Amino acid sequence: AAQTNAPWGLARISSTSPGTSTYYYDESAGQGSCVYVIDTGIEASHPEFEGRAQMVKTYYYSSRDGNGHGTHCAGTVGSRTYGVAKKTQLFGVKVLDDNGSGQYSTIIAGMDFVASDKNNRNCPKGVVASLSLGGGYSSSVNSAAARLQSSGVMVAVAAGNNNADARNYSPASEPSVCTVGASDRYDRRSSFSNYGSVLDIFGPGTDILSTWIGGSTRSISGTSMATPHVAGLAAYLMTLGKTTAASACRYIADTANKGDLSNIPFGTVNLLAYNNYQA
Ligand SMILES: [Ca+2]
Ligand SMILES: [Ca+2]
Repeated sequence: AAQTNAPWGLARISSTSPGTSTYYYDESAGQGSCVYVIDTGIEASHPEFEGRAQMVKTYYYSSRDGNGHGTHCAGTVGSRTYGVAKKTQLFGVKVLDDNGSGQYSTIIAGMDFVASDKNNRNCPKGVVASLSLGGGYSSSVNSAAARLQSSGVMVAVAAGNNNADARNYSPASEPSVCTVGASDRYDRRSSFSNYGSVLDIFGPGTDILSTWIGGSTRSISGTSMATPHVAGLAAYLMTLGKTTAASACRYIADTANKGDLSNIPFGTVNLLAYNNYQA
């Protein structure tokens, strides 16, 4: 399949080179996989989700995404137009309030929730969780992310937007999950992207167009935008049977475009998520 005039990030994950415009992907498109978007919620009614999104848990008064961030991330995972894995099932877990903030205890609880809830869902091709969030280092947040991964969920987390080593942020610094840096359309590390030895992979994160609340769309930037590209890619690859939740991060790294990025500090991987699609 080919989506013409796709958002640059989708084009980039299906090309060995920057600057293309078509997103090439196998039509299976993540069908049969599930992605939990642990964030400010998902506006599931957005037409771009085609009924494939639903809220499954909120830690606040409402499950509505009153912010937009979670809806944006969800759209990069799995919306029709903006999504990597266009046929995946999306499940929203609202751990962040409508200002985009959440206490660590709530974020942990939301991770534990996913680890259990997945057992109640039909996800024959496997389960991914996308965590476009983080704060300062917390062993308890890291341990929650590790548990979620151990439970059989492909966990992708944002590296953070501090232009610093991700070792000082969580859950970015948890080794066992897939920690995602951000790049821009010119294959530079995004100016805000964290870096460091704990990064596993980069994905497109600067000026990413996706869904927004009120049935709208907008372009925003962050490691939060790179993370759902990787989460979506994992779902896509899992549907194709090329990898499993436990191994998807390493598979993505092994099959990534290598050395294409600039302003990568020594010691940080130079790997950009790539679907290796061949018609
Ligand atoms: Ca290249
Ligand atoms: Ca890792």
